[PDB]
This record gives sequence, C-alpha cells and structure tokens, in this order.
Amino acid sequence: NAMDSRFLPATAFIDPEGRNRNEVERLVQQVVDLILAKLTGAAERPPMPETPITIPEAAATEATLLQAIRDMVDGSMNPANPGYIGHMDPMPATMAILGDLVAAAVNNNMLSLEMSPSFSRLETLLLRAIAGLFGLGEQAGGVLTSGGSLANLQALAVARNVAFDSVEPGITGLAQRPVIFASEAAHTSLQKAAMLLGLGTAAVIPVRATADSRMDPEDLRARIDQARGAGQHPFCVVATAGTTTTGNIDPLAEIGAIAREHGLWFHVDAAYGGALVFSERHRWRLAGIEQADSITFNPQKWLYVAKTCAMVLFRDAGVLERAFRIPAPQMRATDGFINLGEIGVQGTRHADVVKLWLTLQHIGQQGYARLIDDGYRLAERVVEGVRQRPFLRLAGEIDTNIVCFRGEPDWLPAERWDDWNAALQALLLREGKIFLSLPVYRGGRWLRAVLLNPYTTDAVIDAMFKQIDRFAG
Amino acid sequence: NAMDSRFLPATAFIDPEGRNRNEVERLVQQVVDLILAKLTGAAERPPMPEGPITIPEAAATEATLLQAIRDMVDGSMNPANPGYIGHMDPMPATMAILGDLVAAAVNNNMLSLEMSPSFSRLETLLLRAIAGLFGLGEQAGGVLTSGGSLANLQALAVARNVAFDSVEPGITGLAQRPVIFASEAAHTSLQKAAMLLGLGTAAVIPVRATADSRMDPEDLRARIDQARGAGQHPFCVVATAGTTTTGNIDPLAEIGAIAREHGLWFHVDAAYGGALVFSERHRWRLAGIEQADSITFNPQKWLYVAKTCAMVLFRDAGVLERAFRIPAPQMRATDGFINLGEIGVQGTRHADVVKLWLTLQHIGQQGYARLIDDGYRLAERVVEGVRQRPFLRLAGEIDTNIVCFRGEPDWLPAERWDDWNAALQALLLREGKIFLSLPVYRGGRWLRAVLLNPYTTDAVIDAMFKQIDRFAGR
Ligand SMILES: [Cl-]
Repeated sequence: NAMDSRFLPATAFIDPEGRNRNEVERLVQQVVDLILAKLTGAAERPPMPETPITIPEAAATEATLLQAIRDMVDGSMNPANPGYIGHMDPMPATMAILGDLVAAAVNNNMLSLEMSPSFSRLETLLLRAIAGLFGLGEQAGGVLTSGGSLANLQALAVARNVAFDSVEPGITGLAQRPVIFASEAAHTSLQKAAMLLGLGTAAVIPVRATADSRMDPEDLRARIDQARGAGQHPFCVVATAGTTTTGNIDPLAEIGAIAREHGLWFHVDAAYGGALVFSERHRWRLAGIEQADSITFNPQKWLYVAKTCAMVLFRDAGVLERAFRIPAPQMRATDGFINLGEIGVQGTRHADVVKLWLTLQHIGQQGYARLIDDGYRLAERVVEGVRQRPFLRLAGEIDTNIVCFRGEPDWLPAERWDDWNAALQALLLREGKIFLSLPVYRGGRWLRAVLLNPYTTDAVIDAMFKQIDRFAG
Repeated sequence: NAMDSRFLPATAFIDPEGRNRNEVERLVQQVVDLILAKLTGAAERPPMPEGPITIPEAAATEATLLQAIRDMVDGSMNPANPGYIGHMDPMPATMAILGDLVAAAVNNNMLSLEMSPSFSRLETLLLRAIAGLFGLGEQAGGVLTSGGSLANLQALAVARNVAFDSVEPGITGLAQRPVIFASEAAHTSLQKAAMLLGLGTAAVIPVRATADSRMDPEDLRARIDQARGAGQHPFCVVATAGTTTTGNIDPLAEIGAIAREHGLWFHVDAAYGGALVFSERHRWRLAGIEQADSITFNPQKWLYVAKTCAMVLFRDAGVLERAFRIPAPQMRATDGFINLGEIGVQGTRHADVVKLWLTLQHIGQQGYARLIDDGYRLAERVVEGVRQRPFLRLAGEIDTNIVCFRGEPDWLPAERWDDWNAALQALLLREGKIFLSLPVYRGGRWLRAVLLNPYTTDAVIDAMFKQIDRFAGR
C-alpha cells in the first residue's frame, strides 16, 4: 500500500476515507491563501515580470513546493494588472479558476461517456445552446477543443473530407491541389492546419483585405476564378470575425454568399468576435454568420474563461459522423449521446465545460453585454487619442475592442519608424507599467491595444497618451 | 466600469487592488471546502454515478453555482473509489489539483514566451530532462500537448514532413500512397491521425501481434516488403509501449532495428508504459526506446497528473524547426528559448507544466517507483486469481499493471460469452461497487482491470473474485 510507505509523502494523494484529511487541508490552504494573496494584490506586480531542472529522487518539502509556486507566479505575465492592455489574454473570471479546481479534482475524461457521464452530456447540450445563439439551426452542435487552432483544424478537416471523401483513402491520389481562401489578415492556424491536413501551407490562398483589414469579396471572387484556371480545387472559404491583429470583422454575409455560389465550405473563424452574440447592441456586426457551415469560437478570449476554452460548431453536427469519425462500431447511449472522442481531433480531453458553464452562469448574458460595451468604450478613447495626435496613425476603423496604431513621425525617415515604435512600447512598459503588444503588420511594427481587463480605466488610457506625448516631445 | 455595476456580481473577477478581497476569499473557500469534502469522502460515492441548458440573462447566485458544482461532482465518474479498477484514469495527485488552480489563476498562455515567460522556459527545460531520462540524447526535447492523441498526431506529421517534404506543398501530388505500420493492438489515434494528416485511416497497416499482444517482428518485415511490392511508400513504424487494452509492450529494440534497417522513422507510443522510466526495477521493459526518433508519453495516465498532461519528444528537437514549423520570422529570446506555439499542433495552450512540475517534485522518482511496484503487485494478484478459475481466461502475459481477462464458461456456447461477461461486469459494479471496463478485443467482449488507484487493496481484488465466484455458481 504505497500511501503507507516511507516512499510517498502523506499528502501525495487525497485519502478517499478521510485518513489524511487534516494534512491535505493544510497543504491545500497554503496554496489557496498564497494564490489569493497574489491575485487580490495583482496590481503590485507589473504586467510583465523581471525573470537547473531535475526531477528529485525524494519527495519535495511543502516549503520547496510553495516557493516554486511563488516563483512561478512572480515570473508569469500578469493580465490582472490594469496596465495590461496588449493581448487577447484576460484576467480569468473567478468561477473559471474555481471550475478548473473542480475539474482537476474529479479528473473526468471527455474521451467517452463512461469517463465523463455528466460533463459529456453538459458539453453536448451547452454547445447546442450556443450554436443556437449563433443562429445555426436545429441540427447544429459541436465539441470543445483545447484552443482555437484545433477548432479551425477540425473545421478544415471536415471541409476536406466532405469535398474529397478522404477519411479512409487520404488525399494523396489527387491530380488537382486542394486550396482554401482566407483574408490576408486571417489567423496563422490556417496555414498550420493546412500543413497538418496534408494540403501544405501554400494551400491557403490570401484574399486582399481593405484598408480597414476586412476581406474584399470582389477579390475573393477573383481568387476563386484564378484558382480554377490554374487547375486547383478550392473547397473552403474562411471568413474571420475579429482578426487577431486589428480586431476587424469580415463581411460575413457577402463572403458566405460567394462561398455558397461556388459550392465551397464556409467556415467562420469567430475565435474572438464570436462573443458579440451576447451583445444585442453589437451582434449585427456578425450578420451572415448564421449560415456558416462551421464556426470557431473561443470563450477563453472575450468571455474571460481561463485558458483553454474553445469550440468548433457545425450547422449539421451529424457531419462529424459522416466525414470525420473513423470507422468503428457506433455505441450511442439510450438518451441519445455519443462518445465525444470519436468526433474531435483530441481523444482524451480536460473537462473545460466545468469552467465554461460556471463562468457563463456567474456573469450572465447581460454581464457580458456590459463588459463588451466597456471594451468598446475604452477602445474608442484610444481611437480618439490617436486621432488627436498627427504623429500617430490608426491601422484603420475598428470593429471590436481592439486598436492597432503606430508612430509615423515626420522627424524620422520611414525606415526608422520600427525602432521608434519598439522604443515607445519599451518605454510604456518600463516607466508607464503599461503593456502594449508590438505585432508585425503590413511590413512594419505596429502597437496593439486589446482592451479586455475589466479593471482598465480611462485613467490608464490617459496615462498611456501622456507617456506617448513625453516620448514624442 | 462593469465591476462597479448591478450587472456584475461583486465576485465575478478578483479586484487586483483588493477591493473585493473578502467576498472573493469566502466564495473560493466554499468551493474549496466542498471539493475537499467530496474527495476526502470519495469512498462514500460509487465508482460510477447513479436540462434544459440555458445561458441565463442575469448573474447566477452563489447558491445556484455551489449546487451546480455538487451536481457535477455527484454525476461524475469516481476514480478515487478504491473499487475503480477499470481505466487508465486515476485519482489525481494532490499537487496536480493545486497546480491547475495555480495555472488558471495566473492564466498565462503557452502560445508564446511573451505570454508565458516562466512556464515556456520551465516546460522546455523539463521536457529536455525527461527526454534525457528516456535516453534520447543531448539534442532531444519536445512539447506538452493536450492529450496523447495530439502527441501521436504531431510525431506522425513530422515523420511525414521529413519523408515527403510536405510542409509547404502538401502531399496531394504523390503517386504512391504513404503508409505506416503499427501493431494490430496499437491505439486508434493512429488512424485518426492518419485521417487528419491526409493519409487516410487505411494508411495504418496492422502488423500481427502475438498471443501476448506484442508486435511480431517477422510479420513487420513482411508487411513492409508487401507494401513496397504493392506500390506504397512506407515512412514510419509505430511501436507501442503499453497497449491500451492489454497493457503489453512491443519488443522495442527489435522493432527499432527493423525500422532503421528500412530507413523508416521509429515512433514509440509510450503513452502509458513510458512511466516506467521512473522505475529502476521495471524500466528495462522499455529497452530500445532510447533510439526512437520520437516518443509519446502521457503523465496523465501512470504519473497521476490530472488530465490533460502529455508530451511528444524528439531525439532531435531541431527537427521541429525544419519539418513542422510554418514559414515565419524566427523569434528567439537571448537565453535561447523559442515560442512554443510555432512547434506544436496547438497554438494557445493551457499551462500543463505547472501541475506536471509540482507533481513530479512532490511524488519524486522514489514515489513513482513505489506506486508502480504496487500496481504490478495488484495486477499479479488478478492474474493469479484468474489462473485459479478454469472458467476464466487471461488475454495473455502482462507487461504492465493491466490485466485483460474474460469468462469462457463451458456451460455456454461461445456466442453467449459476450453476454456472460457483460452481465458479470454489470453485477460487479452494482453489487460489488467495483468497476472493470469491457472493451472489444479479438472479436469479443473482455473484462479489463487497470490497477492504478493507490488505495486499491488486496481486499478489493478479493471482493471482486468473490463476486465472480458467486456469479458463476462457485
Ligand atoms: Cl487543458
């Protein structure tokens, strides 16, 4: 009985008959007290931190373990700091923290129903409910995936399988290259997925985006015609609802109409912007999404669910059985549910439905509508700050709570603007304790604000522009 | 502005300046106390548990949320029950629970260094150490993945890219079908991977396994030769260290040698059996694994890390930059580290390294060696029990703490054996409070014991056979 031996610490596991209740309660409380201290005092740590691994033979002491946690926390990025305004990575909702505690504690497996009796059923039903908010219709549904890249991968795998019947024989027999279309501003997980799917990164054909970083439907139509002429076999168009760099939304209805005209799978990568389904004031921006063949949506971004939390939704969930699931005996439960492992890229999977369901209930649709509004308000203040300053330039109009801008100062030649913006970013972080990201975009370095932290204020944005004004004179 | 609202509960987020500190502490404490009650009393719940879903307009109350947690726990499978002896799914190490609490609190992202300054470096360094423990050499390392299926996918994607130079142009132009070889007992994530990679499920050619469910080397050589004669293009052999159903280990050194003789990528799926690296008494079972081109290993199974925790290791970690990573500017920190999203299937990714690192430190290599030995002793007790009962048959020799066996009673014709075993399994659960799984194997229904719960005892195994004896009329 290993847990009686001198070879395991008394608290290595939790005795299911309570025999080490007191000792585990103590260890758990130390971690809990420490994490809560770090989080209720998060503003004491900056948005980014200032900075010999061996697996020990013998059990580490509580002191070593607590010190490691302390060092792990102190050396981590800190989106909780009101100054953290640079990424689609938010401080987590409290119930998402607690949801993951519960999930880890019960340690169920989304691979199959018998390994996750309630969570599998909860996830299937919750995702049907969400697919309904997107307007996908009564056959719609999907699966949670560990990150949006996997959601896009699985959407693209289904589009491919549908077009080429490739589940069993593969795609190596093809005389014509399969290709997909996406905005020149669409997410890189498309190229990574295209590589993984056997299509190659070059199978993702870029469609011109406007000055406001939205896909150009006229150019979509042109690229499809060009592809056919070159003897390629288009099978999918990806529209993006909230691009990663600038946060803009493609014209989903127009793009979707073109895809449908040409018999192409219509996927909407709504990883970020999908959260607008909870805002009546803003969801008109997603008009057209209801006719998608599939949708990628990431609650871990604008719904504040602790990473990872993402899903792929299909307007006809049965497609996962016809053009994804590998040949195998089909065992459905008496209440209709199926093993989720058969119809996802992953087999074993963490129960993300716990944090998702708990966060959605604690915040509510109105809670998210208000957060979404405040996000837009903060962003509009940044837009106005940039308009007021002639040495700054916007990337273009905004569609979400994201503002990409940069310095283009006339006291420097263009070739020096990348150093100016890197330097401004460094200065804002060092002296302002304000974190902006600095993506490459349109061949240059642009500053990027993602206004997500619930505790970011007008004053933080004003502090930013004062530092920018100092840096520029 | 939102947190100063009627529209948000005072505890929806944690105020970074402490202004909701007391309310947060109490909510957290109620969930902590409830979860600890459920776990310290887990044996009160059976191994298996005995609408409509609406996203509310308004914030749920604390009472509703706590009740939902109670309902979710009570409706979940319960591997902490000493009777739960049926799957590669363990009760979690205490520090792995706590690790996920820490990871979710700081909510960093493994996608890039900038988003996980400490965790990215800790993961890269830790997996280099683990790869070294598998004996893969100085250049070896890898990445954590959300599950072993992804680890297998990534390893096969690399094998494919190396063989066919397919990162940019894909594989559609190929005139010969790419194929891989794996034991007829190997994991289905190979077929799913093969489908995903564009090879098709049928690209996975099954190799005959012995009566003890280990891959036959002679049949492997024949299948490779047959593939080449059939116009196909072999590029990878997958050996399995701990098959999912029976827990057996392919002869890794012999299979590796044959892979190498034919110039094929050698991948070892050690999802389960890779935990033997922490056991001096049993790690010889993995001999040969040190020459693998890649290894899949799942701490979430036999190292008790709460799901998910898995990795893919490469003997040359550099291969991820040459034959996987998509064309892009290479950002590299001054201390050498790279953005991990560029060299994984996933982009954004939960920080699994936290619970992995805390659990490995708390249990230690000595701890795992003890856990593993006791697993083998329980498995050996099941084997002995089966051998004593003529109406039961073992699937074959065991290589790990897994025993697959079934009834083959001579008082029934063979076509009734599936029902007998299904009835036995159902009776063990209902009457014995003992969970065995019941996979399809060799065309029939087999009982399957995975002896993982550290609180599973000889008494449990004895109770199991008592029930078995009663069901069969002694
Ligand atoms: Cl996860």
